[PDB]
Amino acid sequence: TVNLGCKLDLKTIALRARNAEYNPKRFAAVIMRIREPRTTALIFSSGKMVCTGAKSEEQSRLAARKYARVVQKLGFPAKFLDFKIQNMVGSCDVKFPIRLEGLVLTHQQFSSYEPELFPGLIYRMIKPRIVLLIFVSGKVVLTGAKVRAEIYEAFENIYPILKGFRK
DNA sequence: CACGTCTGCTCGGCTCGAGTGTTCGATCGCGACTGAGGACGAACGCGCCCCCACCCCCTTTTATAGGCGCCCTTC
Repeated sequence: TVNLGCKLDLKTIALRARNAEYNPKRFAAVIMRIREPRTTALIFSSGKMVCTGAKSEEQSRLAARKYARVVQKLGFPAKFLDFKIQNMVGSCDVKFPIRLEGLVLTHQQFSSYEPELFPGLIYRMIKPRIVLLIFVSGKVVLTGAKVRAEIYEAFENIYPILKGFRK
């Protein structure tokens, strides 16, 4: 997220902008999307904006600055204030099938495998407090992170266990 | 002025109305044994409306995947 520091007129924005859309009857924020690092932003009337989609923190800082740029170019007193990363998402694969019934058995306290509902196992780490999604093919997705190290650490913890249930 | 007669006032007798109290239909309240031989559950219960306080839901991005609805195509 980032705060622009001033109030704006989203309808004018919607009118001016070329890569945006606005619908008060649907949602309050105006939606913008740029090809740079290919991203999307949520701009509030309050002066707050949210930026998602970047594949690195520098490019997200880059994209947000680019958004602040087009807002300036509209004639508005944009300010790059209070920039902060709120979440990071990662994934990887291990290339082998795995034992999930066992994993949920041996980690009952954390796991919440629901094969009926969502196909993969939901694992809630409490180290760098991270949420993982593990699938039978071996693919793994991670979220809840604030820095890359938490992903490597959370994965560094889970990888031996997973190899240990290899089929 | 004196005596007799007519008219008006007072004492007494009578009528009427209010007051006090009896009779009688009507309503209401209370009581009615012994013991067999057990047999196990049934559920809620002015409601609605206003105020208000707090927490949920809508959107977007992405890899990941079993599930599934729509529709095009073929039999």
